[PDB]
Amino acid sequence: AFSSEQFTTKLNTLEDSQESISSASKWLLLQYRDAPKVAEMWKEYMLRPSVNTRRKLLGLYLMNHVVQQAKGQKIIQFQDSFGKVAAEVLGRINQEFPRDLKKKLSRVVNILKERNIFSKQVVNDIERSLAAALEHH
Repeated sequence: AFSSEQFTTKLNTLEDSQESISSASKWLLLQYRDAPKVAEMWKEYMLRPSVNTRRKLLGLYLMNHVVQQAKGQKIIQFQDSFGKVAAEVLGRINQEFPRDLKKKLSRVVNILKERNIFSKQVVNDIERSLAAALEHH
């Protein structure tokens, strides 16, 4: 519904900075209407080869800060949108991510339990996603 070029151009130029996350987060906060749109693009974007680990790590923090804020604006479409693709993206990047980043992300996944963003239905999906990568054979 919105200019996907912006979200993409920004995500591709996303850097690891406290101000950067907020800079983009603020823009996404005004995309409450593009709940499914942003989730679809973000997901398909995070599940792409071009996107590296760094880009992914940052994206997670961006969507995380945005969604968490949604609760303050009485928004649920964001949780269901980013949540339905969270178990997939997170589980896809968690397996591709190194043992080092695994901890950085693992600690982030728990944060969701504190803010109570997604429900047990979604959380149960994320865990299962990792369980699959846990086995090599």
